[PDB]
Amino acid sequence: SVLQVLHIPDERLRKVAKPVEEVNAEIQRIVDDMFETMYAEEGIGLAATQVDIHQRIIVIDVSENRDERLVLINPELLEKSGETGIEEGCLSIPEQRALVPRAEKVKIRALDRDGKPFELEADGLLAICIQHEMDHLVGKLFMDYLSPLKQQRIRQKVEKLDR
Ligand SMILES: [Co+2]
Ligand SMILES: [S]
Repeated sequence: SVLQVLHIPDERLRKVAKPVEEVNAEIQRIVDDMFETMYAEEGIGLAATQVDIHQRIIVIDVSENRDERLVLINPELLEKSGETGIEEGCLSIPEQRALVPRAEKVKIRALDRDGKPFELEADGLLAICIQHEMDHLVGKLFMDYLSPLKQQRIRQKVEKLDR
């Protein structure tokens, strides 16, 4: 089913997720609900933290046709290099976008939806989305890289939006 996505200012967005202990049927349900939610919001990534589930689970699909499901359970950053940035959005910060510094390339290791370990080297948009989603799992939001004043204007506009 489609889950509720938390919006700033909600302190549960700052919670640090626990590792997943075993990828069982219940973990797979969460994964599937996460995709359903992400797609319904027209998103390209979602972290469990954003739907009040405090486990290290991320779903991503950067494809136009919404048929390239990437699941990152207990993701681990092995290496990163370069610098880049684009104007990022976030499902928990509606209608607000800002350029944020990110690594250009990342190499990560994670478990997939079957619990199988894999490694992934990503650049471009996918690398940026990976970093954005991993930030969520440690209670970090893209606005945290901006000036205290930008953060204020963003805080003020989301709060007025969710009227
Ligand atoms: Co986000
Ligand atoms: S997000």
